[PDB]
Amino acid sequence: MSGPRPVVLSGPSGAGKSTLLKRLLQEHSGIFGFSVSHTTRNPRPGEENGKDYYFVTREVMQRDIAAGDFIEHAEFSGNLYGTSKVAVQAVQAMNRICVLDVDLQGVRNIKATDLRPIYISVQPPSLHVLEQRLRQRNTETEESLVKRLAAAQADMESSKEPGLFDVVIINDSLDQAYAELKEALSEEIKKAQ
Ligand SMILES: Nc1nc2c(ncn2[C@@H]2O[C@H](COP(=O)(O)O)[C@@H](O)[C@H]2O)c(=O)[nH]1
Ligand SMILES: [K+]
Repeated sequence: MSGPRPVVLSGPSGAGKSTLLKRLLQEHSGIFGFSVSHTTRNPRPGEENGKDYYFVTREVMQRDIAAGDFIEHAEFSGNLYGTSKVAVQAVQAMNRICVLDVDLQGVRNIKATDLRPIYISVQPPSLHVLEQRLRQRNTETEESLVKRLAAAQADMESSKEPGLFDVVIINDSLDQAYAELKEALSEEIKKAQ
């Protein structure tokens, strides 16, 4: 619909997509806006309601799902996540480029919509490096960690699927990965300016 072409980032959680989006929204806040997803998982230290996520209960999400409030939703490692219609509309109303981060299920969901995004996957240099990065903040139970590593492996395997992602970025250095994110969006950034 109306507004510039949206941007969908995916890849394993913890491998860089969220940090890179945060950096992009700091540097180019006049050009981009972030879609604030709903989730039923608990907040981590430093996360902010209405900025990182809308943190709601399952009961509340289910009411909103039943009302048709969501573009897409997914179950991931025991919790529910989703992109509300209003989250994307808020950015489009600002005439900004909407940026989203979602899992592989979300990528497939959005492929079936009319949003016509560019799709960028952000990969860790290895599963081993991802696991080390995750165990630093150590926000997950062991059961969740197991589900998350399984999902990360599936994600990496699918990143090379023909036609799925427009660009696949390997995040060995955040400065380098961030340059490559802007590279993929350079025409859109120039036009917005
Ligand atoms: N499909 C979908 N996935 C989401 C959404 N919001 C977050 N996720 C994904 O859920 C996974 C877990 O996120 P985390 O719990 O680590 O913040 C990540 O891949 C993240 O991008 C959403 O609105 N829809
Ligand atoms: K999100």
